[PDB]
Parts: sequence; C-alpha cells; structure tokens
Amino acid sequence: VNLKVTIDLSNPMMEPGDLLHLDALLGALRVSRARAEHGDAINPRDYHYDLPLERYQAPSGDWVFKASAFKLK
RNA sequence: GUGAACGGUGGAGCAACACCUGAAGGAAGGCUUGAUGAGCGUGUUCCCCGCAUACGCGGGG
Repeated sequence: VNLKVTIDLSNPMMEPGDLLHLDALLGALRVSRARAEHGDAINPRDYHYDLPLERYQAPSGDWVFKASAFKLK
C-alpha cells in the first residue's frame, strides 16, 4: 500500500546507537503476538519474518524487508 | 525476536558560635451646673376658609 508510519511517544526514547529499523520493531511485535497465541516455548526466528511488509530481493540472495530505519525529528 | 535482552547513584556528614533596642522627653494650658420653663389685663356678635349645598356643622384673628 506503500505507506508511512509516524510514532509519537510520552517519555523520551533510549537513543539507538545503530539504526532502529521498522522491520525489527514489527518482527519483535510479531514475536510477542506469537508468544500470545502459541505460548512462550517457541523459536522466535520462525515468525519475525512473517510480517505485513514486502521483501526486496538483492541479485544474489540476501533479501531485506521494504521497511526503513526510523528517522528522529 | 525494538544493536535488543540485563544493570540502585550509592553510602556518611550539626549552620553553628557570641551579641542589652537603647539613651532623653510634664497632657497640658484656660472653663460659675446655672439656669430656663411655675403666679400676674381684656366681658359679646365682627371678618374669611372648607364640608355641604344652605337645615347647619367644623375653623383663622
């Protein structure tokens, strides 16, 4: 749907030393949702790639999600 | 599976010691509780105001 997400927050955020990717956050939330359904005894790595994001494919393997790292205003 | 996940700013420490709000300074100069209101003259039909509506009532000097 080619969309943009803005997040505003109450307390100031712990500033990320490296890039805070949107796909990382959505994968962690999908892992938390998978812990909600199938309990805590899961592999997190089977579900954080099941995301509502498209995947860009590099020419030699090595796909990435179509999300971007968060920009701070 | 948020370069994530985990992580106590902590422990102790006297605002305290001494210090006169005090010296001087007139509530006075003048002022009847004494009265005031307590008793002492006119001798008979004359104007004017209202209610009436004139049969009379009240009333000014």
